[PDB]
Amino acid sequence: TVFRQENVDDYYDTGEELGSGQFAVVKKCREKSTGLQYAAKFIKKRRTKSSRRGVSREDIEREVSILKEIQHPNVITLHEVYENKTDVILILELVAGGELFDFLAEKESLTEEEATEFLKQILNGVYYLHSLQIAHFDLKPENIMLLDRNVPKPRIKIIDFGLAHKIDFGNEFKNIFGTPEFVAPEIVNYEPLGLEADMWSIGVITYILLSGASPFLGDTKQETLANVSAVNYEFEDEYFSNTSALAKDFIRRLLVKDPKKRMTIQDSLQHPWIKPQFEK
Ligand SMILES: c1ccc2cnncc2c1
Ligand SMILES: [Cl-]
Ligand SMILES: [Cl-]
Ligand SMILES: [Cl-]
Ligand SMILES: [Cl-]
Repeated sequence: TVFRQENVDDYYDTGEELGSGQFAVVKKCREKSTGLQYAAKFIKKRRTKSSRRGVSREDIEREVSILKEIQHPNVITLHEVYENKTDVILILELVAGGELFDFLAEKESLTEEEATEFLKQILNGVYYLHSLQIAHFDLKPENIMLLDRNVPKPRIKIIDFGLAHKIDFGNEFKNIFGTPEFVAPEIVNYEPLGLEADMWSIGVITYILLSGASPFLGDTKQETLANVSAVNYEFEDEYFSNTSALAKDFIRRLLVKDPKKRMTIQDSLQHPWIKPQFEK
């Protein structure tokens, strides 16, 4: 698929940088014809077929195809796509309140209601995606952004569909591997992956929201991955003494090694607590 090849600078002005990763950089921008503001994500293209630098066109097209399908309050909206010889540039909805990761870091520890207020929105977004048979595969606090961080109950959007895949056969078997602290055991073990992997990631996020601590984090990436595969975590009393037994139950039912036994997104919404990769 071909994208707009006009110079993006003829249609947008850029400003502050919003995110910077291994293969992409995001800049705030403003559309000249409307004055509306967006986030421009510049994804570096691969320059030779056999290279490891940049992102393959297949991977870029997949991300764009998924973003084009989705529209929901708890997921980012794609506005348009440009490209040139070096980059594919995604003009995405601007989410101005920053990452949930930074909100958690800057703010004192959350209450159980503050945690569930964020969590219910994440679950609604993931319910939408899974209903579409879309696995995100990179859910974590850095990939959730707040619309306005200065309200009592911030609204959020899920971002970063760089690893997302359509799961039309129940599972996929491809080169898919997220951030060590959040990946499911099936990712660590290079097994076929489905929607269940996201549910594990939600369990990790929930643990962090309630405690400020990461359940499987080791001193090295290999330790973290070994802890995940062995389901080596526990609820530390120092951090969970004020947390309800029902919150711990919710987590326990997500941090399950066998993906078939793990709660699904629909199970998570009906749960009583809610219902109303290498070192170098
Ligand atoms: C992707 C990555 C970073 C963003 C920052 N701010 N708004 C939207 C974004 C989308
Ligand atoms: Cl700007
Ligand atoms: Cl990146
Ligand atoms: Cl993104
Ligand atoms: Cl595919």
